[PDB]
Amino acid sequence: AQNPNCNIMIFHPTKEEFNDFDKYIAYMESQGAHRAGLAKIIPPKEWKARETYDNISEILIATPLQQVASGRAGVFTQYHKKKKAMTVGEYRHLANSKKYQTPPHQNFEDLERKYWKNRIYNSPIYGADISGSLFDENTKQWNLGHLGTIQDLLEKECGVVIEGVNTPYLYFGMWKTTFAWHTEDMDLYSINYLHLGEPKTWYVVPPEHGQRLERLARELFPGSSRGCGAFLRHKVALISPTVLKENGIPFNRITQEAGEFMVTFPYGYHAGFNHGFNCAEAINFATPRWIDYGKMASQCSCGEARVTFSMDAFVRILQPERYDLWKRGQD
Ligand SMILES: O=C(O)CNC(=O)C(=O)O
Ligand SMILES: [Mg+2]
Ligand code: NI
Ligand SMILES: [Zn+2]
Repeated sequence: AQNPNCNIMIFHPTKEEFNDFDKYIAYMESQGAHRAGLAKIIPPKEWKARETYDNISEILIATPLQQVASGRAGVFTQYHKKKKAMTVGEYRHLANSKKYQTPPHQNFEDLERKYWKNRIYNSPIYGADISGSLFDENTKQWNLGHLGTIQDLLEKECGVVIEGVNTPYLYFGMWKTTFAWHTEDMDLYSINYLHLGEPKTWYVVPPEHGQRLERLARELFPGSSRGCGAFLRHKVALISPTVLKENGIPFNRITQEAGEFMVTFPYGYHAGFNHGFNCAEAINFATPRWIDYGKMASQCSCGEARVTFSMDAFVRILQPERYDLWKRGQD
């Protein structure tokens, strides 16, 4: 078995190897990359997502989210308070202000220490889930707005034709902005490209150990657990690496820098934070190996997680028994 310790792998495709996305994902899995839950892909040196970022300040963040924490430093929830719209130019200025800017630090490790020590005492503002793309239409390789769609994969593998579309989202982050412990909708893959700015640190649990994280989460968030049998779908819970180590949960960590892709694999729980002002783009995708994960994915039926138009069809076709009760939560 390849990569038995489930380490995060880093790949350096040639420009030749960068032409066929599906084939490269299948290559990575042949080397065991999926066992980690997360992989880094460094694009060939000849490749670019676009010519410059010089004109992005006029993108609108229509609903910036202020991420308010409750709990203790290593075990907390966050709630998202909606703020008034602002442009990317306004947001970047806010991120760079004395109140919100990255503090002085020695290196990534010192900054990670400061994050876990101090996150709960601040409420950074996150521009999340903004439909759009920053890839130039002329970028032909690994353009996240030109991937084959999940609906087309399900059609190719299973023969069923369904409604729905699949488009990318932009994320504008600042120091301490946080993504809570989650897997993707329907335990899909995700791919994330860091277009610009400061790094993003990721934590990940190997898919084969995801249930260990869920069991810990039920112990640490016991009222949330009683309210919903898949409460990590709410994307509100944080657990520090110290806490994970104290409870024996297998995990890994890695820092993504501007110009790098990350791929998350089906049922790979992940969480993380941003080091300072940045802009990432991400989208879900599928392969044939995903299908069985999609059939087994947990669902939130309490009604909090409230998810896309396209997820309907996935649940309807892959999880017909659940369909009924899931859509009671969604309506
Ligand atoms: O970048 C972020 O804030 C969150 N992204 C993801 O969870 C992802 O790409 O799967
Ligand atoms: Mg603009
Ligand atoms: Ni994700
Ligand atoms: Zn729920």
